[PDB]
Amino acid sequence: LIVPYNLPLPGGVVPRMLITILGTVKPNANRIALDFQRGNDVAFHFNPRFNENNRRVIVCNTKLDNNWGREERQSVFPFESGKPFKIQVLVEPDHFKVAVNDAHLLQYNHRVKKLNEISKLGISGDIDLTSASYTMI
Ligand SMILES: CO[C@@H]1O[C@H](CO)[C@H](O)[C@H](NC(=O)c2ccc(C)cc2)[C@@H]1OC(=O)c1ccc(C)cc1
Ligand SMILES: [Cl-]
Repeated sequence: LIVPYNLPLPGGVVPRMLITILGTVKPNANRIALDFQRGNDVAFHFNPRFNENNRRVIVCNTKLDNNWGREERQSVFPFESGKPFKIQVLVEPDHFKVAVNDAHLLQYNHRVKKLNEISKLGISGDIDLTSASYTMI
């Protein structure tokens, strides 16, 4: 698939929706981003950074009216330059739950509460994208 890729989420997200993203990280990757969008707002930004001051970190945040909020940072970093990955995002009633390569990574409490209005997922960054899909579990 071509990156950046936009995956419509018809009628928005709902609990029990599972989004699965398969791809490969490019060699010498700098960043990956998943952006769950509510119009111009970003309800959930998931941003692995491969070199922030010589550290690897995942930054999560929300953008409202063009302003970024308080960052949530995770130092557990399961991505590897050059290697295939699987990201799964499970929507639960009170948070997005993220697993990478079948291991739980993090949860992100819902800041944007109109879940039905979060109707697009943007996938961008230094990856080759193989598949992006959703199902109900
Ligand atoms: C305070 O910096 C911001 O933090 C926000 C989260 O709080 C977003 O991540 C913004 N990123 C973005 O808008 C953004 C755009 C495109 C992609 C692919 C990812 C993130 C932006 O990050 C950056 O400017 C930035 C610069 C270099 C690296 C390596 C990572 C982040
Ligand atoms: Cl809201």
